[PDB]
Amino acid sequence: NDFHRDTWAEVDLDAIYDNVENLRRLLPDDTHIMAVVKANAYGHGDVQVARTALEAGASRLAVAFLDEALALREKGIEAPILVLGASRPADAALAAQQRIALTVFRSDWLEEASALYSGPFPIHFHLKMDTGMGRLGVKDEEETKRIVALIERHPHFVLEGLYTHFATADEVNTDYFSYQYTRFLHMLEWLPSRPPLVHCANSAASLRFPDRTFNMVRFGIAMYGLAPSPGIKPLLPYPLKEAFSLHSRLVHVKKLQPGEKVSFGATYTAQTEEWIGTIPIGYADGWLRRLQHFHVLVDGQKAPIVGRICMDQCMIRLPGPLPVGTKVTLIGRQGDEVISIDDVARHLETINYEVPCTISYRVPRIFFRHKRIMEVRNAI
Amino acid sequence: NDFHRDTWAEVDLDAIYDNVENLRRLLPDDTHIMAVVKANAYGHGDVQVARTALEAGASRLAVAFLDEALALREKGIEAPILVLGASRPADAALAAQQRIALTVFRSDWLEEASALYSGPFPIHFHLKMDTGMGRLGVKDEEETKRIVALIERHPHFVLEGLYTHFATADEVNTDYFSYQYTRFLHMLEWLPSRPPLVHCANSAASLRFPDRTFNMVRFGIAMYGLAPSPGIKPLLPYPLKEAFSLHSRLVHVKKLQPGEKVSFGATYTAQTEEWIGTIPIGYADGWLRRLQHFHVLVDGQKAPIVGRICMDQCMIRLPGPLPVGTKVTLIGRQGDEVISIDDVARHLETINYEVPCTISYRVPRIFFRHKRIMEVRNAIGR
Ligand SMILES: Cc1ncc(COP(=O)(O)O)c(CNc2conc2O)c1O
Ligand SMILES: Cc1ncc(COP(=O)(O)O)c(CNc2conc2O)c1O
Repeated sequence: NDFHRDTWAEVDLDAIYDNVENLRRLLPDDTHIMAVVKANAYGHGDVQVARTALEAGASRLAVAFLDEALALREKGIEAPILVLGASRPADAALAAQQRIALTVFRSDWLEEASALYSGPFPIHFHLKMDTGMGRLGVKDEEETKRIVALIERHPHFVLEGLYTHFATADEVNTDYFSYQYTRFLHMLEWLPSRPPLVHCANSAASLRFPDRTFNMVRFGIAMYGLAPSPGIKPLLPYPLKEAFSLHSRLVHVKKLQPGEKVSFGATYTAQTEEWIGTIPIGYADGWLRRLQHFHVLVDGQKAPIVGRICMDQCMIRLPGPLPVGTKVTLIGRQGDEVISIDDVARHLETINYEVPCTISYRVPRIFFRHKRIMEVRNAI
Repeated sequence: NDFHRDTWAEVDLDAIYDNVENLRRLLPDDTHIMAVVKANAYGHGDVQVARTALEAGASRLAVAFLDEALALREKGIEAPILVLGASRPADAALAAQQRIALTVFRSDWLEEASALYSGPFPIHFHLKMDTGMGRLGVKDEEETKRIVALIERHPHFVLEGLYTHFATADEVNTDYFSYQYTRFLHMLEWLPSRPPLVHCANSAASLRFPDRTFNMVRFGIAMYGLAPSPGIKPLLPYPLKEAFSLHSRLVHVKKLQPGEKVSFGATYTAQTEEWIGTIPIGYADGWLRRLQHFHVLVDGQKAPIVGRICMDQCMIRLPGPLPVGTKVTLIGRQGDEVISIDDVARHLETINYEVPCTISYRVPRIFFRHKRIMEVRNAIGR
């Protein structure tokens, strides 16, 4: 995959491999690892992250919705996949034909599905229980039993597992968390039989209490080397390795005279003669306008962004007359300077999770494995 | 093309067509229209909008960088395409064989290109002049004349046009706009001869001053039916037709008891008995966390978002019990209620341009033409 604009993201698969390996070491032998690769693996590349996680010790994969599971299958991934979110009862046959497990939490879903499907492939279901997140999941014992009854009755429906999700596993105070964990145990008792796969921990929960992860953990944010939250960082059992970095190059360089304005709205005025560099990245690439007033790295030095950020372009104040082609790092390291995704999330007034997901389809991803470029992916 | 999540965007190509067709009649008959379709047509679908615009009167297309132009050609587009942004002189040949025009703003670029290219396909260039935007473009007479001469010299280089871009055309006050217009006229005199295509007008400039557009306009934002700025809405010569809308469906419905928490951080807590719906759209789809105090349309009414927006979903307070599958409109109209891209932009404290561009690859685009679904585009579909 080649691309023709000097803007790209770099995904170090070694960082992903290591984050997964360290979790494997930490976790009891009986706890499996399910790599969470939804949203194109949090913007890092679904297949690339998936195959690497499987190498490091993960045996299963998780995605947000059916299409994401189908995209993995089409790309050659044959490992087990679980859709964490909702799906259509009408798509049960497709999921089954494609060996994709589905999350379920309503009895009417199963009834609708039973009327529309009768074989020949079995469908593996993971019952979602709401223990406090208030997102998806069954909440009454009567419903739980009805759902189980419908699955056991259908000759092609299988209850592979059951789970819940924690809403505050990344907060120092563990009051609500403990509440959710306790409620989960009580609800499990509603099941006539304990499914082979019981899981509940995400990155925060698994890393903090690896001994209360039952038989499978759903490793997400930490696999990409990003902390679940600022407050949990000083609690992480091992150093996370950031895998995502973002770069570009100066495509234009010019010296402005005092009084000259830059970008839309002419919001910036050069107070003194200075050199301005233009880079080929804008908000259509996920470098949102809110990043105005932020600093990028060039020649190992911080260079503030000047004026408003454009759809495809960006202007910065250079320390001096630098040549076109000079490497600009928006996320990553240059010399003794470093910009993390947390720094970017901070300025964007959001959390690390959102940043890589927002770097759009337009930005090619270059993959590094064993310190060598292994593959390049340009969505267009 | 199919998709398997109840979340999608609809692009009304009839609206696209009408916005461009109206511009066709507003402008002088000899003025060409270049449809700007960079960023996958501002998130509406590059080839679908490009093809539609050409039917409506547009004769040329514009993109941000080379990859977007090659994409259009791969998709069957044959009309002229100009790359507005920078490019690698090493890629000159490829662009030439693909009949893609390139923007140029410095002589050393031509030096490098000339050293690596010697035919057979001609490369058409559009010289960029910076008239106050401070992005790209030459700024002195010397450099200008040098670019022209280097183009003249090379047997396969051709100066097709010259242009500039306005930084404040969508502002009521026209002081800076006037300065830029006047500077552009001054800079045009630096050229030994006028290239066939002189241009400067974007949506705002073209719509407000159609008789000040030279021989070609670059129609962007208004083609999608979006006002260049809320400020000039009353100055619009003709009503724009909003092309983009975003929808979803409830995938779960439940009645919470007072005291129960919702979403990450246990941020929200129900005070009394209420109904909560869950929809399959989150920030990985472009529905940013920043929208947590915003709302959506359901059952023909405004339904506030509750708690924090997750990566793939969010919760909303329902007016009461509703069936799973009930349609939810994030951007569009339901009965006598409506949420526009401008509404989303205002809440997010950003401009309308950014909103559709942010609705990610993950969201399928359903295309309508002549009031019927024409095609579906699912970026991750089989
Ligand atoms: C059901 C489920 N399990 C595990 C994970 C992994 O969580 P982690 O990246 O903190 O390790 C997620 C993603 N959780 C989400 C984070 O933001 N929105 C989400 O849905 C999830 O939805
Ligand atoms: C050179 C050029 N011409 C024409 C247009 C169309 O502008 P319009 O959508 O206001 O009609 C743009 C896009 N203008 C941009 C808007 O944000 N960043 C941009 O580069 C552009 O960059």
